[PDB]
Amino acid sequence: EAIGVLMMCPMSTYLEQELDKRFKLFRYWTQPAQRDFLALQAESIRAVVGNSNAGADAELIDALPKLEIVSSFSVGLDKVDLIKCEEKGVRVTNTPDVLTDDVADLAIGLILAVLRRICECDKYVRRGAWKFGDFKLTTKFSGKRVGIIGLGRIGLAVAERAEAFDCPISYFSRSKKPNTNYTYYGSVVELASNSDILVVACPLTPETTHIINREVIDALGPKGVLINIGRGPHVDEPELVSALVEGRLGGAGLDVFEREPEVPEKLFGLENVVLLPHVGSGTVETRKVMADLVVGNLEAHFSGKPLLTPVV
Amino acid sequence: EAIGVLMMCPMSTYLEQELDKRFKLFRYWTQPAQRDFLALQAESIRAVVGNSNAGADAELIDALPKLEIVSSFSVGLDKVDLIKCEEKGVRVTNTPDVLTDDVADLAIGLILAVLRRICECDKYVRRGAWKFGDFKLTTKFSGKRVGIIGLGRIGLAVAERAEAFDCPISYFSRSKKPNTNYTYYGSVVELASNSDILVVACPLTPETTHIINREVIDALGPKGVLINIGRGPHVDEPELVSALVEGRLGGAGLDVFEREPEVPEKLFGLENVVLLPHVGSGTVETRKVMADLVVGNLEAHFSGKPLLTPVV
Repeated sequence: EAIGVLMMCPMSTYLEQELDKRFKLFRYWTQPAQRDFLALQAESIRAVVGNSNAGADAELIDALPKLEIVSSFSVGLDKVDLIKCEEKGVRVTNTPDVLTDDVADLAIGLILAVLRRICECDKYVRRGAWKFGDFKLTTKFSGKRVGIIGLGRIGLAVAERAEAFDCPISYFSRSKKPNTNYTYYGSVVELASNSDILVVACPLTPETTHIINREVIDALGPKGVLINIGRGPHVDEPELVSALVEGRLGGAGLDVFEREPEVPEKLFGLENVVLLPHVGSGTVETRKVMADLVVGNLEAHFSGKPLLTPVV
Repeated sequence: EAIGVLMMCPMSTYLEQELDKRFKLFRYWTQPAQRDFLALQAESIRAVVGNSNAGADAELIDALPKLEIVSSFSVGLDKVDLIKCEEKGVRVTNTPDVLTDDVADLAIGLILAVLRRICECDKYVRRGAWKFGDFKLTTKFSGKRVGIIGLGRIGLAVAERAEAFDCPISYFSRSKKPNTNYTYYGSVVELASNSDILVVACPLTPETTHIINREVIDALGPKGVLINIGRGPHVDEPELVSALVEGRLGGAGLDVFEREPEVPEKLFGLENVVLLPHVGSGTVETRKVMADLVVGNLEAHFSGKPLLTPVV
């Protein structure tokens, strides 16, 4: 008797293939009458596969009375109601550690792309402009002060890369890390005031929602650069756009947006931003590992074996 | 009696200003009849200021019988005839060490921009394409094999950054460096065969001209990426373009071109290249240091003090 798995959104061709080979795969996003569909399949669905864009909230869990496990194709779990899962005996797994390096790599790539205007330079060459003069001078990365919001796995990986560019490292966390030689700040504003580059690298929770607000942006200031590889709602996005347009923030390298895949179009005209479509973990190598980990958690669950990467 | 200084090309607004304040500045590139001009000023010019695009060859030195010093706004000196300067008692200075970090930073920025398709991603977002689907999966940098051609100051700086991304490092040099823990190869082809990313980081000499030839490119192969932060003539450029067009090379991040600022237009259509207008040292901070070093060498020379950064 084949096991019903509801995949919430089209997150990975490979994963879809691997789930379809093993389970009774339902693709939620293809159903034209989704609530009708959940009623029809209430007794058949035993697992949900989510990602950072679509998870499992209380209403979905309530709608899936035979739900046993939510396996997320993500390290973050802001789209899963953990409290509710625990309350219902539903297991939750994620994909820890396996995307750390790619996300940290992208932070450094964004830094260089903004400070050295790599994307602008490449556009300049392809329109033939180099034949009429050199590109403007840009900004040195090595030696600049890098502030990091969050010093968990991804924040540490960013720090360790930036140290190789001779960047002094500072960070904010709820509590100081005793383990580290970096400079601890007890305030995001004070951190920002003392950073040339500010990197958002923490999970999204109520508490960290809009952790980059207007006051933080203005403290980072006209010669500072914001790097967001976290989540869009970490930033008060309309205030970020205003600050960029008005010269109050020096630049921004953004992988994530508050209402992605919508990106404020005013940003498209700005040479001091780099805008990416949430590609932090988006490599062939890392997505394969993540997909295999989702499958491996589901196979362990339905075979009575300990889970690989449980959270709840 | 003001001292004649011939500046060969328009390399730096700041430097031009600083030379104009101190010396009798001649701007060679503004003269409509240059050979007439050199005749007119043969007795007045005591210094030449060059860069990587225009230096001082034998004919110019012969044309400047009162020449005492050639101060280059560059670390490289391929555009200066050192042999001839030595023969004539002409001093030569350059700008060592001060651009190492920016050039090495740009190599890493090019690597990330190519492998993670940062420029392509940014173009994709700005044309609105994210509303219709996600960007393709790209290639992880961390852990990939980085081969470096040259292990002098810039090559070492590239290596040390790449090690922070967990990249195994290999290099080619005329002789093995006993100092290092990296993997030495005695052949550029063998290096290329064992690299995911191949970085050109050596001076340009006859011997290193076209050190990246078709055989090297094919050994790097369809999944390899070439990074050139050296000089354009390090590569057999028509063979590089063919290899990219035909799928025989995986990608390329290029700061320098054989006939810059001409860039083969066939490259403009390729998504697997990143093309920059020779911006390796092109930051406000580093160019100021370089300019001040040129001025400081000239002031030392004409005041009878030891030079700052002599080569000859």
